[PDB]
Amino acid sequence: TVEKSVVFKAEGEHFTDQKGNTIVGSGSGGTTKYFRIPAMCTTSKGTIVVFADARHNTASDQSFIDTAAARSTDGGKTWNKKIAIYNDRVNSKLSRVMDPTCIVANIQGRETILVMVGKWNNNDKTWGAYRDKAPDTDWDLVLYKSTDDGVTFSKVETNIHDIVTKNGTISAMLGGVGSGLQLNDGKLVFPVQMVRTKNITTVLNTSFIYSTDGITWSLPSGYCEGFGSENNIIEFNASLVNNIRNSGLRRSFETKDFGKTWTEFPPMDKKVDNRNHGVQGSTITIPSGNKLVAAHSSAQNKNNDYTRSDISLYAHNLYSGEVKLIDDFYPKVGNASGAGYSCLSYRKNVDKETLYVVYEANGSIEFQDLSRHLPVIKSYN
Ligand SMILES: CC(=O)N[C@H]1[C@H]([C@H](O)[C@H](O)CO)O[C@H](P(=O)(O)O)C[C@@H]1O
Ligand SMILES: [K+]
Repeated sequence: TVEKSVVFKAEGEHFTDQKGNTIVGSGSGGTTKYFRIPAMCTTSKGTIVVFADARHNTASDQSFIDTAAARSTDGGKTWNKKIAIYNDRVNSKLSRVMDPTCIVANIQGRETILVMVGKWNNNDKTWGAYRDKAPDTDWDLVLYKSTDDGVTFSKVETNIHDIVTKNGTISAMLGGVGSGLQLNDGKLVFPVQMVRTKNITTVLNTSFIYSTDGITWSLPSGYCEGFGSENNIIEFNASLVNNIRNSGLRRSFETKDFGKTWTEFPPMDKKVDNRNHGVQGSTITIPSGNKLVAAHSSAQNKNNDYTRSDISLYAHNLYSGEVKLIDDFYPKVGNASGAGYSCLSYRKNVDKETLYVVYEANGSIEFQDLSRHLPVIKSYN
């Protein structure tokens, strides 16, 4: 496919609202100022769908944001863009939908793309600051789906708000960021992050929600330690294993009882160092013969700060516990205003295998085809 391309250009995109009016951002010429938090999902048709926060006015988290979607049917050479999910537009300074997590799955025979984003309107502080209510009244977690290969998206009426309210100890919940997965048994699984109510000692926890149809969701009874909460889950034999953001070394836990109890997973626990503050990272599995190998992307953060330099691809040997840097695909110092995030996507359509990444590059979202690295990754078992 193309080796590298720009999916969304900082200060170079113009979006229209649901009425057809142009959204005037703070970028030059009234363009969208900054893009963050990329999520990518590839379909059985080879279609690449990329989601990202379109932070129209500033890179700040508490700002005016819509979820943009870019679709490529030519291997990432050209992109068709639009807004997939619009914020409520209650507050022109703060209304937002943010931090996408997507899943491409076959739900009862229908290939579907799901995108889940957190939604806020009047909260002006970071989401972790709201722990008085269960749940926070300004918050919501919305799910949209596409059943036509990423062309149109529509809201799914879900029971997610209900399960959170019923739990009673969760102030807000968000996807783990990047991509979720469909288990071997067909269940849809979104890794999640959660801010607990003020009474709970642990402020953050990680877990997941699962569903068979994408409409009715469930939360398991247990909780995994929170750390930097952003996380991805992979299926390994009869276990679900997560890979969590943490200031310093990443953490990885395993559940053998479907979310009831979690224990450290040695093969990936404390293997990659993201240094100061930590960063979101993407972790997926790639089959090789009858075995599995985990591919992972996150920043080396050579400056030990918010610049999160050197977004790299790592291979994790799930059997021996060995880790190897495969490719430092973005060996640059990022913009401290918001940098370092990424999302990997592997797919084998018939006999064609592709490994793609999407990542933050100074306010823009870039795409790279990393398929040439597959033989090396696949040998790590
Ligand atoms: C919902 C939300 O706030 N998401 C933001 C999170 C969040 O604030 C932290 O994880 C603390 O919870 O921070 C990151 P970053 O600043 O590390 O790049 C950007 C995300 O868009
Ligand atoms: K933040």
